[PDB]
Amino acid sequence: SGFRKMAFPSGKVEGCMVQVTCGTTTLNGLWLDDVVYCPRHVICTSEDMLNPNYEDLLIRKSNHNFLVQAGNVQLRVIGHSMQNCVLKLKVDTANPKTPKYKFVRIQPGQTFSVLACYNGSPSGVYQCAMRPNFTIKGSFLNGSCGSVGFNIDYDCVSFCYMHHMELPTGVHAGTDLEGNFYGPFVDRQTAQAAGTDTTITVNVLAWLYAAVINGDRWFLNRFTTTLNDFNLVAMKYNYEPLTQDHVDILGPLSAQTGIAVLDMCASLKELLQNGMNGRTILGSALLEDEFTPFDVVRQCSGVTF
Amino acid sequence: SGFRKMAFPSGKVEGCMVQVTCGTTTLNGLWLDDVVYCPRHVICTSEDMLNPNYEDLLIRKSNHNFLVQAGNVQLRVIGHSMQNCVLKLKVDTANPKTPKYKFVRIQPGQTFSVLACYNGSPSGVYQCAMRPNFTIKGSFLNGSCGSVGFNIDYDCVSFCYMHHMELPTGVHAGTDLEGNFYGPFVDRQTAQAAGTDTTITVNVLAWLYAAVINGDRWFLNRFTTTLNDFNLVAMKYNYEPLTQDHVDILGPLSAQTGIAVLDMCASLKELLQNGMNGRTILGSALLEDEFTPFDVVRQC
Ligand SMILES: CN1CC[C@@H](C(=O)Nc2cncc3ccccc23)c2cc(Cl)ccc21
Ligand SMILES: [Cl-]
Repeated sequence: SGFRKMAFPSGKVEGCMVQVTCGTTTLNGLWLDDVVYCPRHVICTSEDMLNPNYEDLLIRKSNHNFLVQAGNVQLRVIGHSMQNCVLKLKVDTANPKTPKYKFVRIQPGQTFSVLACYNGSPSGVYQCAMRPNFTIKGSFLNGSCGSVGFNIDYDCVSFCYMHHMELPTGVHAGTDLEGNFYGPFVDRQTAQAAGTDTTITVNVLAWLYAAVINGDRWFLNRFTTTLNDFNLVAMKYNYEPLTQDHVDILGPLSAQTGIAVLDMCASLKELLQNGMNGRTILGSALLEDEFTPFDVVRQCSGVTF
Repeated sequence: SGFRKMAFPSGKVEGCMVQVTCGTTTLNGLWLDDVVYCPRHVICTSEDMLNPNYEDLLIRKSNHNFLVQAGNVQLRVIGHSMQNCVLKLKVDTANPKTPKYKFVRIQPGQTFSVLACYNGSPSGVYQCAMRPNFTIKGSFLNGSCGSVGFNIDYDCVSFCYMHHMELPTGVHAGTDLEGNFYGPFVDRQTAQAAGTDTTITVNVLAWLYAAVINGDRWFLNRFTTTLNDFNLVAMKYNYEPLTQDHVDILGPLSAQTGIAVLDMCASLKELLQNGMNGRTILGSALLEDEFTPFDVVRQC
């Protein structure tokens, strides 16, 4: 029993974290095989970050300008190239701790674990979701740029995020491992604002199934709804539309608990129009939207890595 | 900026997780140097779960009765001893991934990361607090016994918990790494109930200071209170008494935010009386009590 946020074990990723220093800027890099990946803004100064020409700044750099440190060992950079907003530093040594890995771009609503680092040293691990507005509600201080988000699939690490910046509202923005930003963001000091966020509906439904599996049933009701009537209500409360794919994905949880997806939707609809009435679900007074249907199944069944 | 419930990186602990099998029971063990630690109830049969005599069951066991598996490699048990509720299996190979470590017993209110394992394989990492009633609100299934709780404060792993059992209310009970249970619990299937839980007051105050550091000030008020008047109110809401030690511990946060501890205590009294009124603090509609003052300073 019990339901907790829970991140993937971070060991496979910790063996990849290195410190990347260029001039006065020090941030984190991901060392996989003979390449170190990090945000390209490491090559920037204060004048540069206002309006940067990364191709021009990078062409003026030499390999010895990048100081890469793996533990107490300095790696030597033998090449440098840029792919979108990520900088690739070729090193002479392949990381002996390189796990089986893949670079994957995730969709809003999908979850991943963040290994927060400072000076190439992992300090914490937390689970979060790619918000529908493409920000993440992370926890990051200065020097955490280059910290990565990942998932584990069997013995394979899927790297899906690298931290680049913090928006004025305290939310975070970053890229996949190919340097492509999640969201309408750019890697420079300029006026940027995250769009109005929405609730990840399929994730709330998955978390309601997790609550039923844990014995919390007070919110269940006799009612069912059409997908169209539910979505008309969902749109109204700033909730993401629920697609037929989401309904299909909730299938195993629906089969396990005996509560059809549209029946759980009718519980969610009443919960939105009426509230919790001083009650809690899994110790929470708010509907949790950072557990996907796969996360709920994995945790309420014990899949290991 | 931002505030998250955050576990320590689990890598140093993952390299220590092994599978321990005795008869039909299979659970997790912690392999440090040439010793594998695990709950002593791994030696228990169906007949010996209500009133097991562990000294008697252990004396009937031999080293070849314990099957230890580290990855796909079977370790050879060359000795067995019991320390309180923990079983120590001496092995013929020292763990090459053994980190710098210590065994520490924690106090209620203290937080730690849990590496949940099944069959010696880590499946997830999460954050816990030792509840005032000495239980933990974990997320554990059958097979998770021997999963450990730890803190990694600079380089060294402090092992503070080993999972042993689930109580009828879905909460969890376990021991430190010397086999001493946290709480009035025994490793028997006898009728056991956790005491009524209470909110860890000092941790709620630390989390209110974290919210002020992050710019959330709506709950602040112009009131202060005496420690005694605060404790009289807080206890009516099943909150733990706040001692002078707790007030002293909140000192750096008080100095950083400019809000005296007794002033923040008055904001806490107001919150308990009014509720949140549809507002949230750090994205939460409830008062969070699983961030200690040390956690808040570290994360901020
Ligand atoms: C009654 N019983 C069963 C096996 C084991 C037990 O509770 N272990 C389990 C661990 N973590 C979550 C669980 C979730 C569902 C079931 C078991 C769980 C145990 C251990 C002791 Cl020391 C005494 C009794 C006892
Ligand atoms: Cl949690």
